[PDB]
Amino acid sequence: RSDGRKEDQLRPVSIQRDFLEYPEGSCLISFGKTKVICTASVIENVPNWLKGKGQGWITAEYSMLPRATQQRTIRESVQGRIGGRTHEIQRMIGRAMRTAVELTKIGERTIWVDCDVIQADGGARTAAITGAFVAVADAIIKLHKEGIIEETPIKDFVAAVSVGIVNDRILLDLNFEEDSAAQVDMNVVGTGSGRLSEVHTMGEEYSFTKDELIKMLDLAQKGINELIELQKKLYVIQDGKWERSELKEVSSTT
Amino acid sequence: RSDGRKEDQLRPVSIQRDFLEYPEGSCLISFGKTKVICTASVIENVPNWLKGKGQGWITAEYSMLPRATQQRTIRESVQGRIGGRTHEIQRMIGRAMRTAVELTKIGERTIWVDCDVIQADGGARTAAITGAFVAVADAIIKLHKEGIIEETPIKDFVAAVSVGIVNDRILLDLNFEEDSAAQVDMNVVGTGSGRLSEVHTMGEEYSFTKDELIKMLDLAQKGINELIELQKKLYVIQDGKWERSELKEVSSTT
Amino acid sequence: RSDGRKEDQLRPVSIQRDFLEYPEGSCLISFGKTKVICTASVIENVPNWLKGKGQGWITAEYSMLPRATQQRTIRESVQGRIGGRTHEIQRMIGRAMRTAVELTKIGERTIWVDCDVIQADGGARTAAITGAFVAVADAIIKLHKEGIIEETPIKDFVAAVSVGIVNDRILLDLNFEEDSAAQVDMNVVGTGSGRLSEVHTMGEEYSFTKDELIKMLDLAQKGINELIELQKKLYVIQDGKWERSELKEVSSTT
Amino acid sequence: RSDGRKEDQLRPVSIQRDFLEYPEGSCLISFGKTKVICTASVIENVPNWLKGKGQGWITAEYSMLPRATQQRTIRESVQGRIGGRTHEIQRMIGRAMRTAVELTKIGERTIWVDCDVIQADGGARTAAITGAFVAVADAIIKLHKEGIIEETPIKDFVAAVSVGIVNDRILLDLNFEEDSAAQVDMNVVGTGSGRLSEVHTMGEEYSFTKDELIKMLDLAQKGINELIELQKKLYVIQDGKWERSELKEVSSTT
Amino acid sequence: RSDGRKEDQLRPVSIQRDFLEYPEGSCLISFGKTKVICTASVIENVPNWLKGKGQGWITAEYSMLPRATQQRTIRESVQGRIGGRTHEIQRMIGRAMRTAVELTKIGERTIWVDCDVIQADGGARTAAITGAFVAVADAIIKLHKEGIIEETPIKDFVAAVSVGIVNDRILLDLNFEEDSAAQVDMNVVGTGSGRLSEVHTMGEEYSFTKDELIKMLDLAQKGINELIELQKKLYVIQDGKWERSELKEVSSTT
Amino acid sequence: RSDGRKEDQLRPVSIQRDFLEYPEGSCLISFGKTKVICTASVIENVPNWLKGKGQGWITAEYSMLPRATQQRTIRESVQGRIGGRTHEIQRMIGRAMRTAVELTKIGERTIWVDCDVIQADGGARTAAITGAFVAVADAIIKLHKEGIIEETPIKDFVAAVSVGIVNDRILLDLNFEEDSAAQVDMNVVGTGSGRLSEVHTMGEEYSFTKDELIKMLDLAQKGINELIELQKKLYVIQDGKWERSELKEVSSTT
Repeated sequence: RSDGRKEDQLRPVSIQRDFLEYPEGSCLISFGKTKVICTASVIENVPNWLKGKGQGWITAEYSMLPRATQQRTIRESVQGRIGGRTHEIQRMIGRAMRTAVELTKIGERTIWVDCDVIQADGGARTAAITGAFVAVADAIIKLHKEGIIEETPIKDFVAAVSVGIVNDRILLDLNFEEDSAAQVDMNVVGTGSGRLSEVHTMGEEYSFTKDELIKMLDLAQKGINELIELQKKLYVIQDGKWERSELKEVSSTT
Repeated sequence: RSDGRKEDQLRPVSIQRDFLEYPEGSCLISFGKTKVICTASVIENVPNWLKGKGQGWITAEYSMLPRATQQRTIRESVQGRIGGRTHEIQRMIGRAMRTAVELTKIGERTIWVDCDVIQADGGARTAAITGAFVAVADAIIKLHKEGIIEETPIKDFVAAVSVGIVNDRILLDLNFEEDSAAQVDMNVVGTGSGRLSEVHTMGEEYSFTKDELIKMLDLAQKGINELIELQKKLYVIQDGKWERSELKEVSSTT
Repeated sequence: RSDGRKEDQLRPVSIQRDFLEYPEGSCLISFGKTKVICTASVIENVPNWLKGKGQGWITAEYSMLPRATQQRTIRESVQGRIGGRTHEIQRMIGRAMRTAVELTKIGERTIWVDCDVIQADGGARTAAITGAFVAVADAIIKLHKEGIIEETPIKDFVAAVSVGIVNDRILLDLNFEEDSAAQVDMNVVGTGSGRLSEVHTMGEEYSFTKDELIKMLDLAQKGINELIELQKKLYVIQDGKWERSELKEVSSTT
Repeated sequence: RSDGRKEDQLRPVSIQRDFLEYPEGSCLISFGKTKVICTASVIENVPNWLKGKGQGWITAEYSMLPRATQQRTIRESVQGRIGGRTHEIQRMIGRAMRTAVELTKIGERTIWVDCDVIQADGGARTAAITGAFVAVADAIIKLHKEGIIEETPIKDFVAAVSVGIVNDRILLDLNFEEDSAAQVDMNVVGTGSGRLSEVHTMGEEYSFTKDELIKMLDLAQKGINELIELQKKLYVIQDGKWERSELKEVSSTT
Repeated sequence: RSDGRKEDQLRPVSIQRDFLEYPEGSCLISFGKTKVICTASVIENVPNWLKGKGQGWITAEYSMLPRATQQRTIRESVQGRIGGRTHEIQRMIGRAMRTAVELTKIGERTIWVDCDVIQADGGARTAAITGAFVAVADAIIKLHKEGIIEETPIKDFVAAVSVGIVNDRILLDLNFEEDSAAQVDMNVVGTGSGRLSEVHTMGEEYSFTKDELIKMLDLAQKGINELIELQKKLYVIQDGKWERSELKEVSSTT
Repeated sequence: RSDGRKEDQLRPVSIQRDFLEYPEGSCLISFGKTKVICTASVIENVPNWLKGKGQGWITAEYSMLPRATQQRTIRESVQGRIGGRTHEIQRMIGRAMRTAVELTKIGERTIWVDCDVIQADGGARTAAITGAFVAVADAIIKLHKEGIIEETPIKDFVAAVSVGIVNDRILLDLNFEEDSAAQVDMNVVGTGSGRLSEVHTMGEEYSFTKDELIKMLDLAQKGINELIELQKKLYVIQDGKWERSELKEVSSTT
């Protein structure tokens, strides 16, 4: 691989909590050169169709500053049209966060997750899901510490990683060049207990076999595990009670 | 199941070619009450970034008339904003068609695929991919018959189907009610030779196991096979030369 | 004329009711190659300015799939801007339906008419008005059959047709080529009892006389009559009580 | 009538040319309280589809300042959506101007007509067409005076007026109250030689007869004639050569 | 200067009140060739965040008809995107009007100010603020005359003017050519008692000194004074009670 | 002051260069809790109206992530309309950068400045201008180091600061609460040699005197000076040749 990395090897991973002061939860996560700021802010209100149903909600916003892969990613303001690809990803991130939280116990409020890619080199959305989780859990823990809610209703850790087939090679966590040159690529969202929340595999003008998929899904689940082992060092959990550990930052041994 | 259908059973399938006169290829496909008009029209031009590269292109447009699932699906004109969910699906359909065609041999022109859901009851996008293929192949065959191109550069059949877990039951081809009540749902795009082009599995606030995924992927591939056996009755193929058969319509035995 | 048609002759007309299962009323109408799907769906609600006034409402949506006149008609989603020409026509269709119905007796609900041109060769909006009526009446009859309303408050049949001057020839029901080459063209919306609901005549860089207008209006009213004679075979009416006849389809003798 | 006006009587009409200094042609026209500023500005360029075809073009922009009928008419900037009703009218005004001009002899340039309703009390679009003509002719005369073009290729005068049925009364030139209370209303665009360029009649939930239409069309043509007699005092024409007269303003005797 | 004007000299100024009949207040103001119609219309309602707080509100809309500086200024309707420069100015005009009025005493209603530049030659926004004031005061006086409100809660006159440095020359009230060629330009909004409401100075790729700014601010305040002396002839004020004078128009001696 | 800060005292300032790896220049600047990421990326191209004129260009994009002042600042994508306030600021930042650079010597390329407010507590736009300068200079220095251009055509340092009157107190660098409660507020953009590039003063329903303005402008220029003394520690300049110093970060003594 271009960076001397093994095929079943994640790039250097770094997760820094308390990145910003205002949000209830926030972090700066990095998978190699891909960097995303993830913030979780609490809005004391719920979407109109949820009022009264004794439940909270989580929703995400994703943005890719104009310097994606060292090119240009002009937003939606001073540009024009509103592409539905940002939306695909925000929906994904929203689904990952809600699966990890028992919204029943959050109260009628909303955790607004903001994922801001400040530098992209592939795997931006998977880095965003991995980081967003840290911000959401911290935010729920913060809400508890403030007496706003009774417990810390987090069900499990959630992380994500990309994987693909490049020159008939199965690689974990692809950078931007490995992914543009990929025949088949995939994104997997997994949980702490080894379960899956989401999986999308797309042949890029190539088709693949049930078996190649399983091989990719096995390499992804291992990546998800390593990423969750990292997240885990940020918390001290017992019988569903979550507290932050004293680590403000955790990185991979690489 | 609500309609007396088995768990590994597709709804009644119907594919009618030559549905409309103007498009080079067109059909009306139906998976139960879900109905989609799929047309393939040839534009003697290519997207700006493809000019000169001796290659054609395929792209799709998807629309869901305002009577989806017997509710309301107001378009993008007399409504306002432009959701990025229609775009997700058009991208999917585009990717499925391009994987099935050797664009190298199509010339510098574009096949414009239009998928119009005139009635929805779940599985609308998978019906659209299955139908769009028939329209694209017919369109390529038509182009050949007209001398516009040398061969019929179609690589293989492409079909799609949905599958999901409902009350811990794994069901093939979900209607709208089975899918709103699903814990996990999935869409699979497969090929004639049993390979896969795309797979998306989403936990709906539930997580699933690698094994449940495989079980779902096995039931999907069987559905894809039955759907492709149907498409196959519409063509007579030999050594990569495609001709339409005399069938104007094919349906499932149910 | 290009198709061997007389000057005071409509193209082959076909109206098929119960085209789709979900809408309260639906049909597929065709004036030659021009084909429009017309559906009438009931929304148990009214526009905000009508709440409380003991009255219902009817409104239309018009769309022209991207294969209009065998060219390209990219919608409003994956294209951009929202032209005000679709709106002109939806307003027209809305006005035609409301004139035909005693909204007082419909209750506080709205009949949402959807006109979808799946193939265009001129006269698309007039085919849409003619077809939309069939769907709206069927929908009102359906509502009655369900006990949702007391009577079938339909005042009269409504149909429409185009007419124009081409090479100083006055022609009824113009196809797409006859209309692009027209000096003057017109659209007329008439009723069962021979009255008029709307008339628009536009000189296309040519002016015309009061007399040429009357000649065109006379040829249109005859076309409207033939079209209404067709619609009439779809109903059995007595003292303002409407029932569908056993015909599921009616076509012209041509 | 509310203002003591006869039924076949236009409101007080006033047309003032040279209203503004920059445009090649400009005027302030008024039908009673309805006031419109009409400017014709020359752009030394043509729409992309007209390049090379040795012809000019005319196109219009219509806007209704936020004080229409003493209510609120918030534009398209600090409001949002872009209604297709402004577009209906701009298309109408464009069609009226082009019918009056031999574009062949204008050169490859465009006359950009701007109609700005600064006060509305019904008949705003007909006042705009009547006024726009004066601005376009003046602009063509100005172009000639400057040597930009050989002749003054204006074919004839163009004016417009509204008419309708209110309480079974046929009235000419309706104010805003007479038109909201109308059963049937109509707009007619006529020429100097008594011919017609456009006619639109709409039943407002009422239908009408061929004969009532003719009665309305006769009253309109008389209104068009009076309006054109006024425009005529602004020009001195001979064998197709147009010059402005010394009148800077012309009004009706009322 | 191009027009023989001194450096500390305003162009010919003209303010005409009662320009239109419907608005509670209206005028046509002109600074040389720059012409703006300013109307103040009362809406018996307040913005949602102001309901109940016993206060009124003032807000502005600004538009520049397509003939700005004898070029093209296509609006926001039949053009597309919505630039945030019109908004800058509307915000400015809104701020100037609200500073001049004791909203506490206006009641819960809104004065909707419309500024329409019908001809531009520089200084359009400053002419608009100067004119808008006249329309707002007249509108408040009108409201009083009608008994809608107790007093005429106007705090002071408000006017505005531009100034800049051109070829190291400090000029007051710049036309369009003097401003495109300016190294530094500025807009100042002042009050009757010599105070300031707003000031914006922008170096156009040139920087300036605190002292050059003061020199410009001194020349502006003198321009503001002359403009307010003109406005003053339109009113008769005593102990905060405002009445219009008998002047319908006031112009500068030039 | 709420934070124990003097009246002529800036909050703690921190500027960190090389914040990100991809952009030619980048930094994270902070004025207290207000934090902005500023990146300068080079596009080997120019705006269409500049082609051929032997000159480069600089333009800015500004965005305020949804957690502004601990509230909600939903962007322009998954929200809708495009406010013209972001545009006001991007124009300001663009003007500040271009004034500081001799575009003549940059070549025909564009420096694309991206300012991303990741946390806001007042003074976000002034922090963005101060930070953007550092990124642009670094980017120009980087371009030189790469041989893309001959020199480092930077004319001078550019910084900005806010100032206002709160309870008749003149304060430098306002936080969000001091600014919402301000009677008058101002933003000043200054240069290294003590000159000014821009100044905007707005009375917030209060007017002010020429003298209060000067007092505010004096306090601002002192703030600009302190900010520029900080920027200066990041460079080593001689006869117009710029090199970065070894500092990767500089902060204020507070």
